[PDB]
Amino acid sequence: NHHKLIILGSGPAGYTAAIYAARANLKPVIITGMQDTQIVYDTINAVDLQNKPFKLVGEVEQYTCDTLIIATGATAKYLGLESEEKFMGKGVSACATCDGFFYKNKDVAVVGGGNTAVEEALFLSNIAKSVTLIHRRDTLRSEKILIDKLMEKAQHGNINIIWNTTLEEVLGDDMGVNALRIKNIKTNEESQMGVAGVFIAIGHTPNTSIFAGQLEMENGYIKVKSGLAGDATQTNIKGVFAAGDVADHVYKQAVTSAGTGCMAALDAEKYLDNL
Amino acid sequence: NHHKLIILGSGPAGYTAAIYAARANLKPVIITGMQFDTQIVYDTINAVDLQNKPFKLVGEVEQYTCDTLIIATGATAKYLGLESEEKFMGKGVSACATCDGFFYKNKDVAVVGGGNTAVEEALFLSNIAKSVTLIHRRDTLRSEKILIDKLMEKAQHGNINIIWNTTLEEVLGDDMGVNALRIKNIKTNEESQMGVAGVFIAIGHTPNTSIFAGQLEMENGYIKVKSGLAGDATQTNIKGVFAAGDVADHVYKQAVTSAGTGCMAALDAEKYLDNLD
Amino acid sequence: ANHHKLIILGSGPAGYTAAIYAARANLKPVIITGMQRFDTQIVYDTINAVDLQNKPFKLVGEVEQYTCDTLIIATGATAKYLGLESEEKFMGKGVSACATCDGFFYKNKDVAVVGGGNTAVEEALFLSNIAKSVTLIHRRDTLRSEKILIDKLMEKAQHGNINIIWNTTLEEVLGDDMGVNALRIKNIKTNEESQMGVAGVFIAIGHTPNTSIFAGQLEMENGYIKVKSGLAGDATQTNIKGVFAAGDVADHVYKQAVTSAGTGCMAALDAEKYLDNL
Amino acid sequence: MANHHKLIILGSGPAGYTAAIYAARANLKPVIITGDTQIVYDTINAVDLQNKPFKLVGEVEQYTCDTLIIATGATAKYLGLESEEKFMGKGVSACATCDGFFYKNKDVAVVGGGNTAVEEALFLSNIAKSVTLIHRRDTLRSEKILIDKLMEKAQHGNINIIWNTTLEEVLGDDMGVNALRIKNIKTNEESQMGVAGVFIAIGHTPNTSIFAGQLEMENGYIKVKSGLAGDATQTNIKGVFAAGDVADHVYKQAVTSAGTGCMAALDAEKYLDNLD
Ligand SMILES: [Cl-]
Ligand SMILES: [Cl-]
Ligand SMILES: [Cl-]
Ligand SMILES: [Cl-]
Ligand SMILES: [Cl-]
Ligand SMILES: [Cl-]
Repeated sequence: NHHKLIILGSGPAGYTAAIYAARANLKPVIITGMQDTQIVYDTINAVDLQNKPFKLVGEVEQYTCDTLIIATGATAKYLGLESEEKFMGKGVSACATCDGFFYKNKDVAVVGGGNTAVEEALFLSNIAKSVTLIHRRDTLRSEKILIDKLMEKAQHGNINIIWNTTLEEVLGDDMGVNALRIKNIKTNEESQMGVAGVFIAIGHTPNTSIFAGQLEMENGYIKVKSGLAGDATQTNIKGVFAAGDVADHVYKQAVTSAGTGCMAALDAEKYLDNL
Repeated sequence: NHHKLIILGSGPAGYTAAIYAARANLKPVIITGMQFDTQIVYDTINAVDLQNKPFKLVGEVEQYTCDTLIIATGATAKYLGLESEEKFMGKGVSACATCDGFFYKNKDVAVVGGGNTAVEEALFLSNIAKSVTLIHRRDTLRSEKILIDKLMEKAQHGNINIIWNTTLEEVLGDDMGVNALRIKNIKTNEESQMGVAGVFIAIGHTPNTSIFAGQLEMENGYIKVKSGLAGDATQTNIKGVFAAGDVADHVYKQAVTSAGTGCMAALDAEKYLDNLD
Repeated sequence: ANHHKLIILGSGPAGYTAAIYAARANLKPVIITGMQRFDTQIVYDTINAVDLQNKPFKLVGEVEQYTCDTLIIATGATAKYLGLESEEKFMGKGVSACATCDGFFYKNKDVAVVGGGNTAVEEALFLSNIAKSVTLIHRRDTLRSEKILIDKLMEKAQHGNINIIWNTTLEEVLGDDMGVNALRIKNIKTNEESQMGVAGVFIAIGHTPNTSIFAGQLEMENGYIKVKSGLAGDATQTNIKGVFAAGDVADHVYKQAVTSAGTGCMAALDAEKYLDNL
Repeated sequence: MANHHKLIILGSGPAGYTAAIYAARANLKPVIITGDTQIVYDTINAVDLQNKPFKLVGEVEQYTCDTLIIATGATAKYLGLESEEKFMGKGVSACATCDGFFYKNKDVAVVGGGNTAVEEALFLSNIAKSVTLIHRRDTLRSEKILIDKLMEKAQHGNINIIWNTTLEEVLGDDMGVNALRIKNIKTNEESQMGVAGVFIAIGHTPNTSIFAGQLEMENGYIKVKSGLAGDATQTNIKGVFAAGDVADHVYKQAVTSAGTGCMAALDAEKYLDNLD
């Protein structure tokens, strides 16, 4: 179906872009990966931005639009273990805010040491019985205020931190994951702990492979005009805008993504007015 | 007293910059002219010296020093203090068409600007004035399409005239009031003179940045920032001095966009502080 | 000394329009603004205290003191993001006035919004997509916002994560070094107090009137200076004869440049009549 | 069908025009009936506001609406002399900006002492050979800036001011007015001066006779709620609002009328939002 404006993503950028687009009565459509404003649950696997209108190819439906706001965020990197692929959506996940509610009063683990890992551990503490953060280094690379919150819960709450350790194998059966094999990288001593689910939070790349060859990109990030003269979210293709983490490899905060999401909606409004 | 980070302002940008700075345990100080912690100082900075380290800020009686400065003084509509106004106030020069526009019934007036405010004032004055001449420095108008269409309809079939790529150089008049304007085409540099009974300045919210004149690179009162995709997007021409919110944004001007750059400024400042000693 | 027949406080459409009309009546008005024949004088100063109990009225500036026979208050209204109660101790750690600034830090947490205007409703709606639950707290029995937004709010209150507590005010924000964890509220009609658990509170009152210096001397309601209004003249007069108020300081409904200009004009004409009969 | 509208505004002075702007900004597609904005030139001679929708009767067409903004202003007041009615549109007028151009290089008079009289005398000075302002009091009840303009022209221009005097009779013949009989109210001495035309500018009464019996009124002015709680322009009938000089007998400035016109549009918007 055809729409004046389609927004890809539902993080702070996508959501803020929809609010502003809706306030301008553009009747935006948000297409978000399965897991006024109209919300469509679909996953775009291909796009054609060389002609007007722009074409988006979903699982079964095809969409067309006059303007496109890309706010797909980032997607988790995986360790690459066979037991990781093998237990996907069955004890292995890379999105605590997606699947974390299924582990109420259960023991879970988080693998990583950046902001994503710390934020996921903190988010899972309010749901899980216990949260075990596993990281290969001796220190964490996150904001100080979040580290202090984490350490407070590690000393007096339901969080355990295992330093200088890597995930060797995810163990489980037909019903799902039930254990993890870990190894201390400094001592090479292996252990085995019981876990109902593990959350991989080790690194994030922008979700932009489908735009390869059509949009100017650098290290996977969609290039935007930026600047102080307006049209700051516009890509090399007029009418195609990018906001949030897909076009920001420095700040990566919900508030900065919300800001560019707003900008994208206003940029799109101006493009539609002059069509 | 000396501080690692001082934030000037009290809007979404200043507030968001303080939150992030506080989360990084920088103990930020917010100096506002209103009258993991944050300190709030109620004072008005009337002068600054950003040429040496540390930066100096001059308040009403007390002086402050800092290693980094986040300018987020915002923008506010001015109704008083426009050029040539004091001599011609309510007698030819105004910034409020809905205030004294009614005194120009069957008279020729001008409106200076190209945003929503300028277009709306020109449209409002058309129902009163004999003719309305909209004067703008750019080639296009930065307003909603519905308002542009209304304006163009009156320009084609009404009493509205549009002079593009032009700026107001001087307001000419005498004891009884304004009677002419000196204008200049910014592309050709050719100056002209048109007869007008009154002029209406419609630029909207202007940035609060007069104290930084001569030290920070500015354009139309807005503090220039690096912007871009390689970090330090809120940095001014002086390293360690950052600007966020409406003082450095003349396009979007939303609370959420100001909050975004405020956050960016705090993170840019954090990086500058980490690499100092 | 620094005496004037008419002094106007403010720099918005009301103050400006009041000056024009006062000047046209040759009252030689003085506009005192806190920024930085038939004439108007502009003084750049900030009034921090006033004494309106005697004639002439006294205004205290940074260094100069002024006296006047009539006073037109047109100080407007501005959004405050800083200086809310209990904020200084809990800033960016439980107390805020900008949901779009730090709302994202309350994902899957219980939060509250204080207010009943467009700002409060919009912040509650914005926070619903982030927070576990949003509790809107308002002192009145009805909401003073656009109907389309009220319907959105009520839809989420009936089928979503929004709860509404009417006829209630925030008495105290409770918490510790790590942040806010509770709120003390009071029902203004029954005076019964309660205590609810909250991870963060968002104060959403909008543009508030700049009138704290007139507390105790001028009749006010929710910070707005009460004016006589009506159809019999002296519509901008406060409880003190010779003291008038115009613009957003005395209007919590329309808040347009043209409506403020109208009352600013009215204030100048009301002041002119007061001066003629002195 | 097509004769029905969500909002109809009666009048085109500052109140009516400001109400239309705001109504249009709220996408109400307002219609202005004056005697995305639509302008209709018609005169309403009867209204029925007792039922929904409200009915308005024009010269030939009938209109219906969900909300009504009355901003009909005021119309010139006349002394009530027989010779005044008798020379209407033939030497007697109450609108200098209407008929003043027909007295180029002729002697004219203006009767009154308020802003209207002063402004008409000043307007007529640029056209007429001479302008004689006649007023019953010793001083003028107008803005000081306008009085100074008038007095400057009275001392160095073509304006003459006759104080403490009233118009007793308008004298003329088949071709029109040619003289006026005036009397000094303090001395009772009468005089006779030659004039080609006289302009009555003594006051303005509200244009509201068609609303008699349906809307609460006082001395012809439509009563409005006023106040500080909103709906300040609402009459005794919900959905019917009044703005400008029709509901203001004190201030009467273009800017005050513009203000209430804005208020009326916002009040009407709220009434329409809650209709369903
Ligand atoms: Cl000047
Ligand atoms: Cl510009
Ligand atoms: Cl410049
Ligand atoms: Cl002020
Ligand atoms: Cl002083
Ligand atoms: Cl005639």
